[PDB]
Amino acid sequence: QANLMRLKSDLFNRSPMYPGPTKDDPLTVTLGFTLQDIVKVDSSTNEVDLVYYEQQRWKLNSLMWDPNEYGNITDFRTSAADIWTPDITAYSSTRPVQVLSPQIAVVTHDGSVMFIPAQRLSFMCDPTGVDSEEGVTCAVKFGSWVYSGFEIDLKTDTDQVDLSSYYASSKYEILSATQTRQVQHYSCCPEPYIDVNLVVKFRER
Amino acid sequence: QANLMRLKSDLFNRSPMYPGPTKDDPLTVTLGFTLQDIVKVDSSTNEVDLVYYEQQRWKLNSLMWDPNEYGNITDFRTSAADIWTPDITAYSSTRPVQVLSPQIAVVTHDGSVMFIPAQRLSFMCDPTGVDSEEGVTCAVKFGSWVYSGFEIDLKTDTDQVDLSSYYASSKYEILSATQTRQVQHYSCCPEPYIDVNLVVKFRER
Amino acid sequence: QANLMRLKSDLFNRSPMYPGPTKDDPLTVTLGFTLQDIVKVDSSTNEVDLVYYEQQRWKLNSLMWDPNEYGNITDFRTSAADIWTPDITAYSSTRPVQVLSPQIAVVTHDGSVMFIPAQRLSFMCDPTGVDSEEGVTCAVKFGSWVYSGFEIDLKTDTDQVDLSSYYASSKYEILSATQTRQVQHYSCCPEPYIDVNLVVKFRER
Amino acid sequence: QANLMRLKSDLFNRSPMYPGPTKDDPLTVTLGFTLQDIVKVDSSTNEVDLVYYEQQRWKLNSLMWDPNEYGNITDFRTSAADIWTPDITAYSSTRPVQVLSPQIAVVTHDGSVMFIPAQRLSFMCDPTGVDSEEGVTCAVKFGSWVYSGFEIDLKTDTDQVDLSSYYASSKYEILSATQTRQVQHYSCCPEPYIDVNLVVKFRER
Amino acid sequence: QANLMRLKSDLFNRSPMYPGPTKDDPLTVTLGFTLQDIVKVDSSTNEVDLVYYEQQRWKLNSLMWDPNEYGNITDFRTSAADIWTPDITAYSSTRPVQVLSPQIAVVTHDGSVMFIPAQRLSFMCDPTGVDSEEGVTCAVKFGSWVYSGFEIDLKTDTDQVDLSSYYASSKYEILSATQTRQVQHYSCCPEPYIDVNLVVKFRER
Ligand SMILES: O=C(O[C@H]1C[C@H]2CC[C@@H](C1)N2)c1ccccc1
Ligand SMILES: O=C(O[C@H]1C[C@H]2CC[C@@H](C1)N2)c1ccccc1
Ligand SMILES: O=C(O[C@H]1C[C@H]2CC[C@@H](C1)N2)c1ccccc1
Ligand SMILES: O=C(O[C@H]1C[C@H]2CC[C@@H](C1)N2)c1ccccc1
Ligand SMILES: O=C(O[C@H]1C[C@H]2CC[C@@H](C1)N2)c1ccccc1
Ligand SMILES: [Cl-]
Ligand SMILES: [Cl-]
Ligand SMILES: [Cl-]
Ligand SMILES: [Cl-]
Ligand SMILES: [Cl-]
Ligand SMILES: [Cl-]
Repeated sequence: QANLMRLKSDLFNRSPMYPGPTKDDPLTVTLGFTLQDIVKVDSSTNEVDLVYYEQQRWKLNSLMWDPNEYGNITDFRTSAADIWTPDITAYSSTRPVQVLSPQIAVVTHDGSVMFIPAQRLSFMCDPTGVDSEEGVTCAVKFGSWVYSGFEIDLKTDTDQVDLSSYYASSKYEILSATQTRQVQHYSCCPEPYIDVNLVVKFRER
Repeated sequence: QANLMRLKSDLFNRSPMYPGPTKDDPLTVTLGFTLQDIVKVDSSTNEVDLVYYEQQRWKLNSLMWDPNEYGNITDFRTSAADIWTPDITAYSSTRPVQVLSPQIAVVTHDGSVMFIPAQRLSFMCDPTGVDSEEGVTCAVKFGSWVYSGFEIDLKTDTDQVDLSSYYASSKYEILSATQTRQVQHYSCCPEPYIDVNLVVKFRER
Repeated sequence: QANLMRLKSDLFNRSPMYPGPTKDDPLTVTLGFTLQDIVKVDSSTNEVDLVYYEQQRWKLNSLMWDPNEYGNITDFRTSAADIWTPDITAYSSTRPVQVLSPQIAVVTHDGSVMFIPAQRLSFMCDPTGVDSEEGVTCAVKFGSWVYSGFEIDLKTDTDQVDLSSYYASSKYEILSATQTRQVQHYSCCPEPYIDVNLVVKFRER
Repeated sequence: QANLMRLKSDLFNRSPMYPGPTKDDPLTVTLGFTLQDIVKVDSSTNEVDLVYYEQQRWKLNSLMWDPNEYGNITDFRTSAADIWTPDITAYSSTRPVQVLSPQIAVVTHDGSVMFIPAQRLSFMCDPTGVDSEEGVTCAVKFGSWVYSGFEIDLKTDTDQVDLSSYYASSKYEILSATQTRQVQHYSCCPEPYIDVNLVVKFRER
Repeated sequence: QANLMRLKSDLFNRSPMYPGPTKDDPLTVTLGFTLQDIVKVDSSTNEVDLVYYEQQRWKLNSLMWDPNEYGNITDFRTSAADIWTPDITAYSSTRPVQVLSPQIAVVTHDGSVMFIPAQRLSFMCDPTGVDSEEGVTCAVKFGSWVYSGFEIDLKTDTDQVDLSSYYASSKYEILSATQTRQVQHYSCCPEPYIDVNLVVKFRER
């Protein structure tokens, strides 16, 4: 019990906190989605609501430690306030994201951080033709708001979204769901900005 | 009056706070539900609202004390911010939980903590056939979001939900309410996670 | 001006804060209600909204002072964060209470504290027969959530609710409003709990 | 640039903050109202919503300074957190006030403070006869909740509300708007309380 | 990594924070708008909702640094709390602005700051004749609430609003969108106040 207390004190209280990634010291964030439900569809304003949980995984050299020196400790859970977290944002959002999970992450001895946030997102989607047998398709882009491609890079373990936890008695059934990596070029800035496209094809009843 | 002041100072201000349970030092939480009302039912989005107060108790060796040394003090009330609390979360939730009770807990000399939070939860539930004499059945699982089975375990004193405080003039009548223990395996993670399944069978009038 | 500054410094900054009442050192809280309006009535969910301001006074030996020593100061206003406040809660609520007044209280040299919070409460009430000449009757109980009868007692100066500030052009007119002290017994615990039952008889127009 | 930095440091960081007005050291707050819009009218609950920006100015001897000593500085803008602010509250409110302007005030060398908060208030108002050519009249009171007349007093520069900034294409047209001072006597307390009565006469179309 | 840490410590922790612009030391803030969607239109209350992200850039002599002294660092990302930000406010707003982007800005060695906040604003707009081929026109002014013309001056790089990121399948199509600089004279104050008028002409389908 005392060994875990001194590990946290040596990592956070002793050393100064991480000031984000540089173009000289970049970072790579692994992502992945778990779709749970398509709760609401509004035809009069063209905005659809989703319930899901995202995967936020990365590695830091500052968070590395030897388990033998701290009594065979391999990993530990800590508050999200104690460590740095990436600024992944949904671009086509209409209303601010509602958090449905605690703000805790888990760190491993190799310096790898794991954070899984539960969310309710309202985004821009035209649902014309949801009643037909063919269905309707909608998409949303996720990525850093401030960091470019030279500071933060995104990767996906699989291109298929996990639907094993999707709500059986939902008002809308999923036909296809994919998570694919993209490289954007905005008119504002010459620097490219990497993102992940969440594409969902759904139909009524 | 001075004896209670020095007990709190010796426990919190002197000793460092608990860093959560480890696989070497696990914890067991006792969970219990008191259903008060089924306030709203939405057919167009399949989401139902419940009013209830949950029961959560655990024991810690750090919170133990001798009553004779502190002037025969057996127990005391303290703010939830002063102590560690488990991360019990509802999985099938659609919107964030609303707290309806103060953030206070009561600690005993044996190191046992008692916390009773009042909540209003909106979760995924298809209410097709609530008007019928047979009624409709719905469920929701509660458990830790970050800690696995090796770190946190759950237990229930009884499998029957307390309906002695249920609202008499409610729009819906309860037919059966049960709180049963479960051990889950998710597609994400090899570690098994323990939860409590709340199952309610209700009907109109 | 300097005399009021040193009085607050001697009471709060010098002495440690009150750790709540004990079974050896109990407290008695005086409670009052001033009904202002019955703003909303929902028939589909059986929940009613009230606008009112509650009265709460209690005395503490720690907050006592001599006026002659601090330049004839009899009383002073201070933030609710600087002092201890009772955990009075409404039991039959469906949604969290909305505060409509500042978080300030007034303390007197005898150690008596005065706190008057303005609130908007939505509680459980069946409004069937509000349109009739007879009207409809509803009740809500206010009491401590954590402290038992041996720790906190409740008393009322009068059993008649103050309706002198009730809204004249309201959609609902009051026929009778009473505040009475009652002792509850919960199956959970052997300790009895005290509350104040707010009973209101109202009619449409 | 350095002169403004040392002025703020000498006033706030050096001297202790103002503990509010006393019966020995009173304060007078000048109030004003600029009506912008009557956005919503609810007939089923008798509650009307207004968009406006309130004016409040007071003087403090502690905030006085010599401009020649600090490089000809006459005034400066500062956060509302850095200084004391009066507890002006709307009495007939139904839901909490929404702030629509930044929390900044401007202080002058004579110790005079200027604060202009933009608000959206929902208050008690019966709108029966708004569709009539005569229109409907409603009123709301503003004043201190805790300090009485002997501590804080209120005054108005003019009795006519500023409608020069009122929304032209609004659903409701103003017929008359006045701001008048009052002295209210409460049964609770011996000290009388001062307020300002905002009376508005409006009609539909 | 250590070079970026000592740069932030030398700029913020060592030197006192900027106390805003003076009439002796004024500031010029460049403003821009990127319209994304016209999500909702309410005819019963005359209030329209927009989704967009604002551009704001200014320069400060205090935030200047030599890149060679800190290991060739040209720029860095930092929290909006660490630096001063202008008080740009929408005047015709009906409800508080919702933030849809992280609170981070990017500072360059020349002392130039870049801040891009994503927002959802509800403002006063009469939508009578949106169904017609001609459409309907609406405007909203943006500018400082406390600082005048002598302290803060606003400028625009172009008078044409960026519609390259506007939602294709929106319920309303844009006919014209312009951002123009204005100098307003209010009845309250002899001081002139500068704003940017955002004028949008839109039609249904
Ligand atoms: O930096 C900018 O926008 C940032 C980068 C990318 C593009 C949008 C979002 C936030 N991610 C910017 C700078 C000047 C003008 C417009 C946008
Ligand atoms: O750890 C994860 O999710 C946690 C554990 C369990 C499962 C959901 C909830 C939160 N409780 C995770 C790890 C990789 C991918 C997806 C989820
Ligand atoms: O202590 C408990 O509930 C408290 C005391 C009383 C009864 C409700 C409310 C909060 N006031 C409790 C403890 C275990 C199981 C059930 C209730
Ligand atoms: O102090 C009180 O109410 C305050 C003063 C005035 C009246 C209402 C509002 C708040 N302004 C009080 C004290 C005991 C009993 C009733 C009211
Ligand atoms: O200073 C004032 O209002 C400020 C300046 C401008 C005008 C509105 C908004 C906020 N910007 C004021 C001062 C006395 C009476 C009314 C308004
Ligand atoms: Cl949390
Ligand atoms: Cl609380
Ligand atoms: Cl407050
Ligand atoms: Cl602010
Ligand atoms: Cl943020
Ligand atoms: Cl208009």
